[PDB]
Amino acid sequence: TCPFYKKIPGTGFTVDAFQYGVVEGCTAYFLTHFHSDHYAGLSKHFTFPVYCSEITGNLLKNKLHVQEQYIHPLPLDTECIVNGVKVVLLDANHCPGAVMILFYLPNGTVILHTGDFRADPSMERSLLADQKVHMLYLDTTYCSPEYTFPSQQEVIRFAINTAFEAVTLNPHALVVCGTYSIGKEKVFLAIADVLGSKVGMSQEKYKTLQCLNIPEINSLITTDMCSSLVHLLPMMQINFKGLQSHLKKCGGKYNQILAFRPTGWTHSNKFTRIADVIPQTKGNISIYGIPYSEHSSYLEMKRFVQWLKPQKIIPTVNVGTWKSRSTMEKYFREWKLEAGY
Ligand code: NI
Repeated sequence: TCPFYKKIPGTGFTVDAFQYGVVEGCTAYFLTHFHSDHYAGLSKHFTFPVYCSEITGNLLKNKLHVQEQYIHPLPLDTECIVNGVKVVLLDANHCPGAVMILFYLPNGTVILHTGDFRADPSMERSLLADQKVHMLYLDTTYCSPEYTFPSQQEVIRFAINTAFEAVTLNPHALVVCGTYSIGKEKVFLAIADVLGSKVGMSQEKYKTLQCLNIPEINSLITTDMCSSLVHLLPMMQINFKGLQSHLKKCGGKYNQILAFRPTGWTHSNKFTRIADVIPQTKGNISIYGIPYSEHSSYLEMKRFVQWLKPQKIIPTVNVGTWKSRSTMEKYFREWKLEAGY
């Protein structure tokens, strides 16, 4: 049964609620982004409207095979009328096609649903700057002060450096990057750009990327593995036995892999900076974990919420235990008392 934090009051609208069957009263099912926990349930057999971004739409049509009529894509940053309720989609700074949704209720209430987001100061000079927001449905993935991690631009620096070093030292080495969903495309796009290469990948991964409205994408990616010295592989596969396996397949064309596992937070964020990172090493295969996040750090979340001064906050992540819910409330209360709302 659909939880109350997936429903929007005073509408027939639900958000990321595709795994419960038909929801009684729901005229419209919104989808913030193409990540499987959020879309779990959709298929070709959906015959209710879906509102989402253009890019999420492309993924729906081509990867799930939903029928063009039931996909309502909306532009971003444009006031849009939807069953006689004004809504806006805003860029969520998460993965490609990910959005936050502003709902303007008939009664005068204004609700922001952040979907998954990495809060940023550019969101403070968006349309959000123009009016008061009463309710906030918030991505609380990292709502605890231990969760620090570097900027995306810092991490892309490290990466472009590591890879471009090794390749210039040994020009018969492979750069691999791990992946399992959309997100974090900048990791491999940046490395390939520095190496003068296209990124090579499976057919199913190429198919996914071809849905994302990336400019010049035909010049950046390929399904010809042999022609490419940045390869993408499944994240399950990024390990010694599975990389060995892969190093066989290339047929005596490379004598050393240099992988990257972009990850979220791990406990080695608590003691080690990004400039002082190391790989695990079993022979000629070297595996970096690098903490490229597409969610808000604690500080980023705190700043956004303290600027928004929402009258009420409804968490969407880690809501499954009483302990987590309780911890989160205490932080929300601190933030409110500090900031004077
Ligand atoms: Ni996500």
